[PDB]
Amino acid sequence: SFSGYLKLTDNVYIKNADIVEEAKKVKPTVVVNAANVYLKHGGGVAGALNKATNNAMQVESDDYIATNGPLKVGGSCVLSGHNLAKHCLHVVGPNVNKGEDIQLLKSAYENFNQHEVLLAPLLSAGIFGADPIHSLRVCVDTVRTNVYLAVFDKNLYDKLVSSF
Ligand SMILES: CCC(=O)Nc1nc(C)cs1
Repeated sequence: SFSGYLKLTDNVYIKNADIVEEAKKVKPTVVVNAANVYLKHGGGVAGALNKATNNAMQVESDDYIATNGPLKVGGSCVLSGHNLAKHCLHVVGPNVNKGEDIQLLKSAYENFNQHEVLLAPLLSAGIFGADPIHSLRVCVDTVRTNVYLAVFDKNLYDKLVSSF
């Protein structure tokens, strides 16, 4: 199963790890992608997960968008996990760098509650511009299912743990 995770709460765990490497190692039932509303997996976690699937995630995502239109900020969709997981839950957290409402971060985390266990990144953190400390607090106060958080940045991981 998941290994080397520090327990933060009854249901939230955290590890300093690259989510792609965690997914290849564990092959979880659900890997969360930090998606945008268009499912254009260019950078950050999205670009890295898509690259690990050899672009299969992007082709599937483009077919989903062509059929259904874009997601909402705070929304999600379940697609294939390809070689990384059974499923990929593409969750859209607000992108603060685009002036998207930070209160939608709680809505984005609520999508995790539809799944018993997930491997996930901190939503809206990194290139999305939100404060990762705030993202972890919203995560622990919103998610009731088992979430295994993979934080890529070591210095960020230490700050998140020491300030929790
Ligand atoms: C290039 C690989 C990469 O960006 N990996 C990332 N893992 C996380 C958890 C965020 S970004």
